Amino acid sequence: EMCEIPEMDSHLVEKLGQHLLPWMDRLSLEHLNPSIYVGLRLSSLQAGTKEDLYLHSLKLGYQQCLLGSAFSEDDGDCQGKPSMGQLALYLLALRANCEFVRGHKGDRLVSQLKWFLEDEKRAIGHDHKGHPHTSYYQYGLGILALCLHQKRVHDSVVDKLLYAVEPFHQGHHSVDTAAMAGLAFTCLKRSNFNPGRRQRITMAIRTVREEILKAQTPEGHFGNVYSTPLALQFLMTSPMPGAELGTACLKARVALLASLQDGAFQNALMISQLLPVLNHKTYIDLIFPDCLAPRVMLEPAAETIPQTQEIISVTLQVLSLLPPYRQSISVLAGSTVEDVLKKAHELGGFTYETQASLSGPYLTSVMGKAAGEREFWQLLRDPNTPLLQGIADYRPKDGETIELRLVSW
Ligand code: B12
Repeated sequence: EMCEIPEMDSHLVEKLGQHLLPWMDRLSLEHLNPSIYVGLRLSSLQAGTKEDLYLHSLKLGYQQCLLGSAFSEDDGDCQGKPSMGQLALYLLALRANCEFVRGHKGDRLVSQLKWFLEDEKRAIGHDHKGHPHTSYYQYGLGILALCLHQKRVHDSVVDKLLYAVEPFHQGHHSVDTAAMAGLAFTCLKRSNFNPGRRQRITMAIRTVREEILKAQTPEGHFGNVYSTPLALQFLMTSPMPGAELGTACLKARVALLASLQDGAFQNALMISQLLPVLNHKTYIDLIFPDCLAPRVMLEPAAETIPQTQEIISVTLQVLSLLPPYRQSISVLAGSTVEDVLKKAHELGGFTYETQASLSGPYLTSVMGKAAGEREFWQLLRDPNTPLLQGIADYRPKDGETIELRLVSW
């Protein structure tokens, strides 16, 4: 149809699936990723028996931790617990296996996620002035999740998502939050969930595609390379032709195909967001999913690029702190930013804290300064160009400088 990408080189898709393959074995609570599972099921690729065991661990961990305690066993956080944002994605994972939340534990989880959105609605406080504690992205994903499990939220919850769509938004992220918000609305619209806002919701969806389609860079991308998959995902639901989508969507293909054969898609989460798209599938396909639709097996990557020894110098610097820190760390070539961070800690006076996430290690504290409220520890490559990847996916080159900067958004 109108916003459609033709199929790609069968082995390029297979290449991406092979990146996911080593994750199907890290069933650790701090490595289980519902987005990966959803990724596979909606792709043209299929792991194998590993899948079912992965889903089982998801069901185990996510329920064992989010439900199962009365007066608490006198501990701080004895699992860490999945975030409510993470719970939302787990719900899509269930859908990926053609399942609805079953039993009391189902009722409990649904109830929990409805509460999260309710707190995030208080956090905003009416239709002006105030941010969610998480982000409008998880807010949109919360609404979408429950909508896929045939659970409705009150109009006052949808209201806040409706409002964020109009203005707001600066810097690449906008395009993802728009796409997510956009998808949520599609869902609601396709089942008439908030009738009192039916006409209102349709307008918003129309608002979203303008915002997104407007943000198409001359390369062909939507916002950036990593905002493109989720953008396309949303745009593959909009049924209004003319011409607009046709060429713009087909342009994105070129921009994507280029980046793809460049190795831009290293991150497991990002592969799992593109794979459905690559298979003409969206998260909206999780309303009526096809569990019998066949997918080709994935052989183990088996061979692993051995690379080559070449010791390189990378300058790590932290301004935005007490005495500014800067030290030329020496690592093996192909090392990740996290390796540079790691060597610095053991080398001298440097520390850092991370958190796990569906996206990988998230940098939270540097040199003993934990990021506050609407601030975060930005990653940058000198001069002043923010990184498109995290500490665990960016592999700096010789003589490069990395800045860890505490900005506020
Ligand atoms: C929310 C968000 C943020 C927020 C998070 C704070 C908040 N609001 O609570 C802010 C604005 C701070 C942010 C910053 C960054 N982000 Co961000 N972010 C997102 C967004 C919109 C949604 C993620 C989300 O909420 N997921 C839902 C829940 C279920 O997932 P989760 O794993 O539990 O969510 C946590 C992590 O995703 C983490 N997080 C957010 N961004 C990133 C990026 C990386 C690399 C990692 C490891 C973690 C991480 O924030 C969430 C917890 O609050 C996505 C869009 C997308 N398409 O995924 C981009 C996205 C994940 N971010 C991205 C990037 C590049 C970054 C930064 C590295 C930017 C930078 N140059 O410094 C930083 C991370 C800083 C760090 N210390 O590592 C990319 C990752 C691309 C890739 N190939 O890995 C994405 C896809 C956006 C994009 N299109 O470029 N981000």
